Amino acid sequence: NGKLRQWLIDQIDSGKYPGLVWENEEKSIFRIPWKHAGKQDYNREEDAALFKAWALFKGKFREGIDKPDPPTWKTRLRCALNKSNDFEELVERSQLDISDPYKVYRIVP
Amino acid sequence: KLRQWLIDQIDSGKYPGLVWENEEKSIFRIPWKHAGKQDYNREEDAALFKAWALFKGKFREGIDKPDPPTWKTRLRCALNKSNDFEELVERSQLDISDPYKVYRIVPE
DNA sequence: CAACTGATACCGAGAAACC
DNA sequence: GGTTTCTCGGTATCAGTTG
Repeated sequence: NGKLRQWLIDQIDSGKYPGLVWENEEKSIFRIPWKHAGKQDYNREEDAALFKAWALFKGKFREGIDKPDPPTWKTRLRCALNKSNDFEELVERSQLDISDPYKVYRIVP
Repeated sequence: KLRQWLIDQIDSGKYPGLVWENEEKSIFRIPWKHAGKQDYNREEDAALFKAWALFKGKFREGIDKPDPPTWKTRLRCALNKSNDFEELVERSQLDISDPYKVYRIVPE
């Protein structure tokens, strides 16, 4: 019934979203971009693409029918990451105060 | 069946918001509020979930710890899973203060 | 006031569980 | 064979903070 682990793994492996990059060869720690939507370094298309992808994969957002709202997509992906036991962030490696802000996550068996 | 239990609950008039929509006593409203933290009293009908927990013995008053959330869970699942109740989803009102959803009892 | 956030409440859909 | 309750994997809100 789980659909987040495989989806995220395929998303990183696709190499489609810049920033979504494996940090080791063992496929168990990965970086995920995390930029504020209000800042000037923010690009609506690139930085909000993964959250929108998760939103429309699970069928929450339907392009053309629903009014878009990237903040809620970000919150969906965030809450799914905190809640699911398959991912846990390494908060010491997650630098959220640089020109690029990212988050480091680690996968369990 | 919870059909007769809930019919008696609406008929009792004890629960605010638990009221029939018609004279035939077939369609009714049930309040549906989101709780706070320990704030389960904003829910106009938390006593209904308490009463369901007491009826099936899922909570012994003074012997078990109160858990309003799973009481509400139990009530909602038993409602939408029962063939005796159909939701009038085109009538339910979750977007308003004093929020409620409308159900219809079916004879069989 | 947008955007964001951890913690808690919530939800549907089976899978037991019970009568 | 027929009515509820238990699990699970996420989702949405509570009650705020950040910028």
